[PDB]
Amino acid sequence: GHMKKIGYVWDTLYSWVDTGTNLSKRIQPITHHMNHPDTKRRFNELVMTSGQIDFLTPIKPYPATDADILRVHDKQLLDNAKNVSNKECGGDIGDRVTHLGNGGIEIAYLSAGGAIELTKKVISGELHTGYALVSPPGHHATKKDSMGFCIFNNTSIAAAYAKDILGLKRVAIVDWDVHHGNGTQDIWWEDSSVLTISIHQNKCFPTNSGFINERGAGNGFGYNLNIPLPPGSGNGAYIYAFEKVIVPALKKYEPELIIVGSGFDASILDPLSRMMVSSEGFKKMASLILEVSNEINGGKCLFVQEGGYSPHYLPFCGLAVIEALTGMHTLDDPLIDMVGEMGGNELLPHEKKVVDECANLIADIN
Amino acid sequence: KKIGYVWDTLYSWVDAANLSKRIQPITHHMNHPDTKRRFNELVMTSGQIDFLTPIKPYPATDADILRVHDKQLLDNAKNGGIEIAYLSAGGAIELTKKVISGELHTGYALVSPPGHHATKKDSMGFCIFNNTSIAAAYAKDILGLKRVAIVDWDVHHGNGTQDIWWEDSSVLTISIHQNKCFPTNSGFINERGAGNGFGYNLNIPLPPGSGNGAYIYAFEKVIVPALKKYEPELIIVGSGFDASILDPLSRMMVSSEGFKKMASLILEVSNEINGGKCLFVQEGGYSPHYLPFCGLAVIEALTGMHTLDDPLIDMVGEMGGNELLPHEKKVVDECANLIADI
Amino acid sequence: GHMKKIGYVWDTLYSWVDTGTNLSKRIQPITHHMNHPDTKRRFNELVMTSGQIDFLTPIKPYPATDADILRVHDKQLLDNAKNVSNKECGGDIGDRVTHLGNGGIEIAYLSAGGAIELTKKVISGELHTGYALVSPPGHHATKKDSMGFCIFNNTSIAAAYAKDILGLKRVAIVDWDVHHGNGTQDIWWEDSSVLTISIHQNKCFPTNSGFINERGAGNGFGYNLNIPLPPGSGNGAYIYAFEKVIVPALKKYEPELIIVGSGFDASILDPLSRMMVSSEGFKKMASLILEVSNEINGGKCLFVQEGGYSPHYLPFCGLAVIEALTGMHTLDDPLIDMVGEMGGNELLPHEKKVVDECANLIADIN
Amino acid sequence: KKIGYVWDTLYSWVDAANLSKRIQPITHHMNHPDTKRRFNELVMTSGQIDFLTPIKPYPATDADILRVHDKQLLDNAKNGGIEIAYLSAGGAIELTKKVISGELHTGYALVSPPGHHATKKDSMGFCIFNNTSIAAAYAKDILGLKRVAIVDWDVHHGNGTQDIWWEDSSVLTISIHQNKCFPTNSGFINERGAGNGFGYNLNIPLPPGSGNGAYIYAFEKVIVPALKKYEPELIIVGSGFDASILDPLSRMMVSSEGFKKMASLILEVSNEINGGKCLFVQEGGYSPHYLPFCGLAVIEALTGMHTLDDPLIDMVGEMGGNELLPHEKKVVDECANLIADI
Ligand SMILES: O=C(CCCCCCNC(=O)c1cnc(N(c2ccccc2)c2ccccc2Cl)nc1)NO
Ligand SMILES: O=C(CCCCCCNC(=O)c1cnc(N(c2ccccc2)c2ccccc2Cl)nc1)NO
Ligand SMILES: O=C(CCCCCCNC(=O)c1cnc(N(c2ccccc2)c2ccccc2Cl)nc1)NO
Ligand SMILES: O=C(CCCCCCNC(=O)c1cnc(N(c2ccccc2)c2ccccc2Cl)nc1)NO
Ligand SMILES: [K+]
Ligand SMILES: [K+]
Ligand SMILES: [K+]
Ligand SMILES: [K+]
Ligand SMILES: [K+]
Ligand SMILES: [K+]
Ligand SMILES: [K+]
Ligand SMILES: [K+]
Ligand SMILES: [Zn+2]
Ligand SMILES: [Zn+2]
Ligand SMILES: [Zn+2]
Ligand SMILES: [Zn+2]
Repeated sequence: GHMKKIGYVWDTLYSWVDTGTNLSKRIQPITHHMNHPDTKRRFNELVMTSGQIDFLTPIKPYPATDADILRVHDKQLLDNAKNVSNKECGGDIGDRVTHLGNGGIEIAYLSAGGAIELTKKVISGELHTGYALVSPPGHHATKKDSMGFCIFNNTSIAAAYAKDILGLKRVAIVDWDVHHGNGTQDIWWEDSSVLTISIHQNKCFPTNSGFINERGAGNGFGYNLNIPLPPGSGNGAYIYAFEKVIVPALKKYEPELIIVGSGFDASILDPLSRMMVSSEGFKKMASLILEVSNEINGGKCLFVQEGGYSPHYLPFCGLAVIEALTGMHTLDDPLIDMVGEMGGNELLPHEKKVVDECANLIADIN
Repeated sequence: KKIGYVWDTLYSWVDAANLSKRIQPITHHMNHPDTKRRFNELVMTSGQIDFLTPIKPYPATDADILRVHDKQLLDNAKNGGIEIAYLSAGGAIELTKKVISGELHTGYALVSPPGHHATKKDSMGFCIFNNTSIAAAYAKDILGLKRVAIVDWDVHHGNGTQDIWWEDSSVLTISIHQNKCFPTNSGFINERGAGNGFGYNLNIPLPPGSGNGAYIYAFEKVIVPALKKYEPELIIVGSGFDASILDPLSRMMVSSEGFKKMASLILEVSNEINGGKCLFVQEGGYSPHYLPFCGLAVIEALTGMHTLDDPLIDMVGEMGGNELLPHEKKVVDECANLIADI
Repeated sequence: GHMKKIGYVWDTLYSWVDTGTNLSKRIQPITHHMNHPDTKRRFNELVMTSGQIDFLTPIKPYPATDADILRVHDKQLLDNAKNVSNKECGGDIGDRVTHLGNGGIEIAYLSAGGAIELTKKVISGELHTGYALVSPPGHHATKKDSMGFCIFNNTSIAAAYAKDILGLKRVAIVDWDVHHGNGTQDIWWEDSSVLTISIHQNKCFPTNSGFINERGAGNGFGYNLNIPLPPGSGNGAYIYAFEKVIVPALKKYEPELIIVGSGFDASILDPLSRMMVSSEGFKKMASLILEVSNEINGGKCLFVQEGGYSPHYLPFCGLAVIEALTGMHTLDDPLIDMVGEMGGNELLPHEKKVVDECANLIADIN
Repeated sequence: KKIGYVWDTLYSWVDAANLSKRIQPITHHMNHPDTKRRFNELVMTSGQIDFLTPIKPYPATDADILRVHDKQLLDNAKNGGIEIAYLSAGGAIELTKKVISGELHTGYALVSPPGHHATKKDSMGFCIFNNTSIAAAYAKDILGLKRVAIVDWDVHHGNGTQDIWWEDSSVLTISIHQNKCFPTNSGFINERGAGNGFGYNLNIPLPPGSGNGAYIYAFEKVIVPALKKYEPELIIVGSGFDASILDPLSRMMVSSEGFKKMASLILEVSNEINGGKCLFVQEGGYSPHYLPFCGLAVIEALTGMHTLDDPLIDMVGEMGGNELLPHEKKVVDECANLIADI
């Protein structure tokens, strides 16, 4: 065709996750929980009211199959999710914060399936790139456990699909959610065929992983790369890490597909991090990935929603990425003049030191 | 025996979107009363209330407000939520009266709306009247005190308090805050007062990402020695909890144990230099999950009764902020050089 | 064409109304206001997740023009709405409960425009019928005043459009929101070219109108018909009123178009009425209108959202109407077995008496 | 002088969607604590608290619960919100103790969770333990009373209370409710007790749409003469406000003035026949806007202090329900024939 085609995966069901649920400890009940669907729903609704949807190609998600999940997760993980989802009131699963409503496994299948649908249509050439605004998120789900709001690891399920079904030999997952993608790291730990990169706040969540000396094992040694930035890092540190480490690592690896785990909890207003990224930072991060993807594999890249918890500001951070994909700047970030003066734009010595240490790991990528 | 606690149901009755900019309306606004209400409710369900002396607030008068604010500010406020603003400032006065008189040793005034951004001329940043400056002016003008210290550990800069006492050495104003957080263009170390007040305003603008390590170091290296140097007859703490590791309106990493130690250091120096005449007045804070435990930790520092554990203690202890970083210590040491002019 | 075409008008902006805002009276502030967008948004989202959207033809609304509004409202009403919408914080307008956010007049134009778009496509034959899930509502807006959450009178603006632009000579507006359509009654009070029918709880809102002896004036005498049912009426009274009064009145009048003002606040769970209609009642009401429309004007009818305040049950009441239009029963009402035993299904003597008095007014319709 | 008021912060700390049925999750559930919390807060900001005697609740014991409930119910409840259920029943006991002893004349226990649907065997309808039946059993077994009356004007049928005292004439159980509202299959006039209890359960199932007219007529024609006939030594009122004109869980039209008159009629007959020994225990109610004014109206009936107007008085006065309709009066007159067997 002769149309610029940027895919957008959304489904009302992604906003229907049951995020509902100690007195002895005098922990008073919360009604509006941290992972409430409002935050990501406001992002979807801004895509629509900003007019960006007029430049996007809506892509209907279809459920991932059990076989799609079993490519990267244990049968026990899947059996546990089916069991909890079948309970009359649903329940928690994996850890103390991850919850399934009754029947909620359907949304988890559809979230993974949305990442697969975007992957299929990008690899086929039907779409140049796109954004999958899926819920629930994925990157903390390991081979063995759901956790951290993540039932199934959507980006890893997409990468395995691209490998097994679409013939790809090298995939890179670049995770810029502010928390460590420990699930993705675990799944591909011993596998050089998926380069796994996580940039995150050092020791944020999980508090015990994401360190720079977690580099893979066996055939996978050197094919996991963690960038654990200090609290308070903003656009300066993030853009420097993308230009000094992530882009050069991708060029060295030559992935046939780049899957971005796109969270916005590194934003300056997110409660679940101390990072200071603005919408302008996220726009640049997205643009750097699109550019290096065009350079090394003909633009085969796509973005899949992970975390983010600011209902005020996440919609504008997500829109900035969308506008980087469409080339259409239709709406201004209304916080930019206040957030820009708050700090984070300048690269600090301690931030630069971490990134430069991470840069030394690129030599072991082949 | 006598720790005062100022609360009133009306403090929880406090009552910007733009469609052309596609800013979708928010139902639950940032300063919603739930967060401070959950603090009060934890004071009761924890049993801490059994060690506190409840203190009824009474409305501050127009003359109370006009000791520090211009008529134009008060007329703007009048031209019916002003009732709660009066009662908030009135609660700070009530606690101040009862500490100075000797009825109470110390106490906490969980008031709303907050105060430290209100300057002589303008209300701003959720603040109608400057509660702590109104209580200090009352202590000076009605109760006869010559020197008051206001120590503001809300994570934002106390620009209102700085402005009110800018040219006045009879109120030492100290603000520790995240550099450039709010307001974005104030709170720098070179803002030191003017005239007779030169040297009697002290800003500690810590970098984003600072935690217990930087905060405790700042208190032991700067704030406590500044207080010893100044010899205040009363210490009023502007106690916000928005430096907490979960607060959306800052990037700092203070834990409930950090706020406890911060309160302890103030009580300890007060006990040593002015008979323990100190009190704590609520400023900001926006984490419904975590602010109640930060506030309780300060209460427990006043009552000496540890009745409840912070459920996050193991979590945040592994997240960092507890080590003093070199960039943090350099800012603090710079500020410490300013004490020689007090 | 050879496709069954049932239109569905929705726009994200309809869920963006600012429903935000006394201490002396010790009236404690409410955070989640009565007219919060959640209720009607849950109806839109159930249209999507129930699969009903697959049988619907999405119709994009376009803004009504000032001229469309000025066909039925005073210039002062429109000037007031523009003034309030322009204020930095918006403000109340008309009465003490009707609120505009900053820029909120755009949603009011788009709500009226959605009713116009459905009217155009039904009259043209592009659609057989359809449902416009617009917000804000319309039926309390008079010639002179916005009120009762209603900025502009959407169904009257649509009827006037159909008359002035599309050539129609007779239109009927049938209003089954549980409150009296006093705005619609006022606009067409002296006009026999729009038959205005309101069925509502007697004395609910406005408390001082909706009575059976309000029948129009002048050329309009006998061309306004109020059915003020007693509190506690349910399916029995409503279906009887539709079969004994509303359907015969429409047959006598022979409208070229039937516009339904479709509220669901007569439902058994709505806080703003004491009525007991179930989803099955609303399904029958819709079906009776579709049937009489097919009999007398070739199916030229359409439904436009008015009120409703139960987030639990309004989605299932609205879906029941949607399913009556599509012919596709894809989802069960999960309350039907409990609501059905609660009363309201039986026609009571006092309910029948009111309806029969209303039936005597049909003789004056020509 | 002595009107008791039972409240505890924990009563406001009380902590169904199905995706295959496309029932979208609800965040703010029907029994959210805001509604009853707003009632408590209006008691304070209205100044009514200044005329009340605060009464601290204490936990009801297992033996308190087992006077009316089976072990299987209590074991199901145990197998940590049960703490609040204990404290709710305990608050009803505390008020009962203090009324019977003479320390207080009357009072209101604003407890949560509610109680009247809990039968001997099963918790249900938001009710864990039957608070009013636990207080009546305490009054009988511990305090020696021979006759108790429980008058339940929550809009739903008190099936739990009916079940507990079904075969017992020593507790006269009266429920006025919307016919077939909840549970949908109980509350009919032919449910009159069994055995020694035959004639000592009295249901008044009013039709949907009933308002002040039917409710006041029912109280003057049935409930008050039933109480005079029975001569209770204590009157316990199960006070719900879900018959209010704005409640989503009923179709009745009672206003705040209707609840005031209802409370007044009970206090008046109590003052005449058992020394005023009556008390009021919170049951249901779901209108955050209007329930606080309905509850305050009952408080004002106990204290005799009208400090605040109902902001809806003019609105609802024009909405009807105030006239007694023929279908309503026929139900009431039918129920009145049942008094001859008390
Ligand atoms: O974006 C992501 C997200 C990864 C997962 C991050 C985990 C987020 N934690 C929560 O939501 C959370 C965890 N505990 C709690 N309470 C809690 C904490 C400790 C013990 C018991 C409860 C809590 C609950 C109610 C009130 C107050 C509190 Cl303290 N409340 C919320 N990954 O990429
Ligand atoms: O603790 C303290 C606090 C002092 C005060 C700090 C300022 C707090 N700002 C807000 O609450 C605030 C400011 N704008 C906004 N929106 C906003 C931003 C830019 C333009 C227009 C509106 C906003 C509103 C609705 C939805 C989304 C957004 Cl973005 N929303 C919230 N001092 O000690
Ligand atoms: O569907 C429709 C809807 C027609 C319009 C129906 C009007 C609906 N009234 C409200 O929303 C409303 C009206 N007053 C009030 N408070 C109120 C009542 C009287 C005086 C002052 C305020 C109120 C506010 C907060 C807390 C408690 C209360 Cl009492 N609170 C809500 N038409 O078809
Ligand atoms: O005051 C009293 C009260 C006594 C108890 C009366 C019963 C109260 N029912 C509920 O709260 C209730 C019951 N089901 C439901 N959903 C429901 C209905 C049918 C099937 C499954 C769920 C529901 C849940 C979420 C969203 C939408 C819906 Cl429809 N949602 C709420 N007694 O004195
Ligand atoms: K790997
Ligand atoms: K990451
Ligand atoms: K000074
Ligand atoms: K400060
Ligand atoms: K007419
Ligand atoms: K109507
Ligand atoms: K009995
Ligand atoms: K009852
Ligand atoms: Zn994250
Ligand atoms: Zn602050
Ligand atoms: Zn209505
Ligand atoms: Zn009830």
